Amino acid sequence: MENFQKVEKIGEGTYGVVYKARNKLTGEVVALKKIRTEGVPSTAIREISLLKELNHPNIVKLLDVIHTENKLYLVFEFLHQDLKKFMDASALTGIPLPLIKSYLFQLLQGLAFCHSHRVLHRDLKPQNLLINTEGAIKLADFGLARAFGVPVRTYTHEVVTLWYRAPEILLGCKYYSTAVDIWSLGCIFAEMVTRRALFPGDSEIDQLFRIFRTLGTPDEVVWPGVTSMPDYKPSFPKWARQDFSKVVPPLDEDGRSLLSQMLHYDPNKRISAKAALAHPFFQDVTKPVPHLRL
Ligand SMILES: Nc1nc(Nc2ccc(S(N)(=O)=O)cc2)sc1C(=O)c1cccc(F)c1
Repeated sequence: MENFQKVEKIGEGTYGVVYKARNKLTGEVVALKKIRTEGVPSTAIREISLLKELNHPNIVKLLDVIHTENKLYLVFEFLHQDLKKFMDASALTGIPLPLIKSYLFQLLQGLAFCHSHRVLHRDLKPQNLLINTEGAIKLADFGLARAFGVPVRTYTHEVVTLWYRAPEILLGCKYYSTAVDIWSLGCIFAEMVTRRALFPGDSEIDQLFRIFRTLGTPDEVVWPGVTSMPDYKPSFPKWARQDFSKVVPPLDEDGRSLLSQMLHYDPNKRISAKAALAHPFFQDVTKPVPHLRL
């Protein structure tokens, strides 16, 4: 914008670019997302306004929304690092389990909160989970297709990551449920533990089949109605479910039990964020502080 001094480009959001910026008058440092001509939906901005009144310690605060000049700017409180960079920086030693547990616990609180407010994230991934020196982690870049849409590109030729997409989405479900966020978080949880993406698909079908090769090709037994889904094909190969202890070694049984519930094929059997918070895995949860190199 004009009242902002771009310090540097932080990346590519889901609808545009993200800059670290400084409010030329207040001096506050923020994250500024620039969106996109048609004219911007009203149904969108209102689903956005909802996002403004969404205040929780594990949700990145959306400070302002400016529509002017055939471009949409979203001003967010700024955090210094995303989980993707942190995981990469921790690849050699791995993130300590107490920190992994604390982050998962906080993200479930964040989700429990948005979900109870009928708000879905829709596109959780390490790049949109932000952390601070304080040991907090927050949900960022909500993709609400109800606040806009779920396109095939961010805005200008970018390879969308499908690694965290719930199977029901890949199978053509038109109406996502809060369960899609639990699935994505489950994938992230596994990745923090093993230091390797759980399902690194390179295409929608490869994504689907990597899920199938690991969790078993779903059928009507484990997922009633799956064979009636839009993109389900009787021709899908039939892979057996892999031993789960091979999936996330060396995560303890409480952790594996919880991940297992976050990765249930049936959206209705998949654990809710509220229930996951009560899982025995969190009995000894604490809030360690990360070693952040900024
Ligand atoms: N609030 C906020 N802060 C950020 N800082 C930051 C600082 C450093 C790093 S990094 N690669 O670790 O050096 C990453 C993010 S991004 C962001 C967003 O709200 C956001 C995130 C994703 C997409 C989007 F559209 C907006």
